[PDB]
Amino acid sequence: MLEQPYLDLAKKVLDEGHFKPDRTHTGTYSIFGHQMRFDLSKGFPLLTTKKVPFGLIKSDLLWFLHGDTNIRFLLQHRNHIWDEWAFEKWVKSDEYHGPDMTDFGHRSQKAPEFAAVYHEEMAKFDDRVLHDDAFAAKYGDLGLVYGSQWRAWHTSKGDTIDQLGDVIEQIKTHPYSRRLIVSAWNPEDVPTMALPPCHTLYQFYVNDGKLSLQLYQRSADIFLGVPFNIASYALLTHLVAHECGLEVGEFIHTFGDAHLYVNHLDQIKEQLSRTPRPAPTLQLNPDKHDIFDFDMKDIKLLNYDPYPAIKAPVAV
Amino acid sequence: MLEQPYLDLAKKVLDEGHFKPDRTHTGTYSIFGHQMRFDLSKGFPLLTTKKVPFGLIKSDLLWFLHGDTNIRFLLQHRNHIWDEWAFEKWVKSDEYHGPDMTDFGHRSQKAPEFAAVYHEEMAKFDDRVLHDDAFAAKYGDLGLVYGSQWRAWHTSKGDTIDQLGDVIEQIKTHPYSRRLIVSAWNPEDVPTMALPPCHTLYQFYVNDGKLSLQLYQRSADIFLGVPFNIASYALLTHLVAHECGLEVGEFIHTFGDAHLYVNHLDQIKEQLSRTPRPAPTLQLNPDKHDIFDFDMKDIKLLNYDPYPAIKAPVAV
Ligand SMILES: O=c1ccn([C@H]2C[C@H](O)[C@@H](COP(=O)(O)O)O2)c(=O)[nH]1
Ligand SMILES: O=c1ccn([C@H]2C[C@H](O)[C@@H](COP(=O)(O)O)O2)c(=O)[nH]1
Repeated sequence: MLEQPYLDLAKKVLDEGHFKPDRTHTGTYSIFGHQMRFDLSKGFPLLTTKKVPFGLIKSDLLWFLHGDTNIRFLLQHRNHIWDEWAFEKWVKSDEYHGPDMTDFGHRSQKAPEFAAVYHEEMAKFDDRVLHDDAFAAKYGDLGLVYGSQWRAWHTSKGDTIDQLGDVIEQIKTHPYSRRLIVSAWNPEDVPTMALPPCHTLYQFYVNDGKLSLQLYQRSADIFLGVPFNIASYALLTHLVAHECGLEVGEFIHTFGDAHLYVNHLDQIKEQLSRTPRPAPTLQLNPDKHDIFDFDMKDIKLLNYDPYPAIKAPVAV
Repeated sequence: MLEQPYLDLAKKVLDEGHFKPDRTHTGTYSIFGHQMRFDLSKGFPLLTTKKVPFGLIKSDLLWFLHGDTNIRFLLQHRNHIWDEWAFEKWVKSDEYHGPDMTDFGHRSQKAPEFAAVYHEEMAKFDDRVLHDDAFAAKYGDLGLVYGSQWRAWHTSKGDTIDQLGDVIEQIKTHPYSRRLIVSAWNPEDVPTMALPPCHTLYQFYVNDGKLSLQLYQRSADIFLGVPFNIASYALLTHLVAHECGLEVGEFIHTFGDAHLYVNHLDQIKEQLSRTPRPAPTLQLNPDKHDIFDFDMKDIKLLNYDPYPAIKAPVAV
């Protein structure tokens, strides 16, 4: 069924993860080196065994495809994956005139009063952001995130390159290139960096009329992180093909450190008792074409029937 | 036996390679997406079924480890993998005052007189290079190759970063980082580039006392190219560990386009009738330690017993 390589990747960490400690002094059961693949013409690998919400992956990926490094598009779009790292800057910079909040994040889902106050100090931030444009401009621009990694690779000769888009022209004009790669690792910057990016690299390959893509993820959270990343790069692979008049083929997902967090071995075991239901389909509306012009109405999903959702402490 | 994942990767392309055309209008039987691994503590995966020469991998890798972009070290070292791309520049630039040579490469192993003349026009180049230092400086410096990709990532703020070395300090000081990655893809430059590099990215990971490394190769030649690349990154993995007082673990080799060239399906079939003999061992001399200080005497191999060598037309 399309998501069996996933439960199968979860199994195996449990069963041969050696403990790795990590940045956030929680635990990881870990493996290194895993590649798995999904045939995107049999369905769409949004998991059926654990609800994952696709409106959230859609606003999210699309932000990247527009060049955008600003959370306004996101809040407008009811999205907040990204919320907390702009907040982070705010809550320091001279204007944070208010209260506790510095740290939030932990003292939040393990205490004190921080649950409430803080969620409000965030919201207020988010409401100033969604209108006070001078603010939005200086505290909601995350600067270096996938959208400008992909479309404005700051050169060394004062300019911006549009890797992804550049790459999409090589697909049209010579689709058999062994080198369609978009990178999102900049060695100048990962020192000064907040989360240096996961999906380090990707490559497309066309053959027999089908596009395929391979992702390399330097670090992966089997419970919380991977459910959603498999869907960002499958949607990207559907997206790039419908623009080049290409028929879809498969997504391959490689992983350096793949790991399960210690506070997740119960919750994982819960989905593991489940049975895959048939995977949904996608419909990507035919008329429109500059992929940079897709907008959330243009990507619709059919027949998604998942098992109810599971909860996790974020561990970090 | 240690190299069975290799014959096994060769098999499978033959048997499910769909034809891909390529830059050099020869053919490829191709697959996309393959990951394979080698446990570096059972032996050293220098193939036993096809002689591969390790003095050539040694001078070669070591050049990279010194920062070096100059062929002098190589010619001194009897190496010439690299020869022909500096030649390439020579044979144009105003001073090429002499003859035919422009193209060489094809009219060479398929005609005319080009076999001889040209091999001499190369040598002469190589003898001017190995003494006339002003020349060596301007026609034997390849500029952007692994040695400066890894140790002088030209920043955008006029300077040089030493990725590899930088990364080797994070191994000592926090060996459990999910992010020890050295990249060798620069989006500014792959436009203006000769062979944009293959081994796009690599990552280390230590755990239980062992270092491991994963390579991502955007493009791979199963007959001619991979035999030697598996040995560059295994030697690197032995090299980085003996410097951090680390015990070795395994090498993983991922591949975007893995392919077999059409002029290679006989020669491949030849090794395929063979049987692996026990894989050799390495000895990396104990006293010395700045890995940047290893020199070819310091890395010795034990008991290498291979099947005689096989010939290939280079196809490109
Ligand atoms: O898109 C994402 C973002 C983060 N993570 C996970 C990976 C690690 O578990 C953690 C990042 O920690 P480092 O890998 O940066 O050390 O968050 C993912 O799985 N996918
Ligand atoms: O270290 C190397 C260098 C080159 N190649 C092969 C890969 C391709 O067959 C060809 C390069 O062609 P492109 O991938 O650049 O198109 O040479 C390798 O296998 N390993």
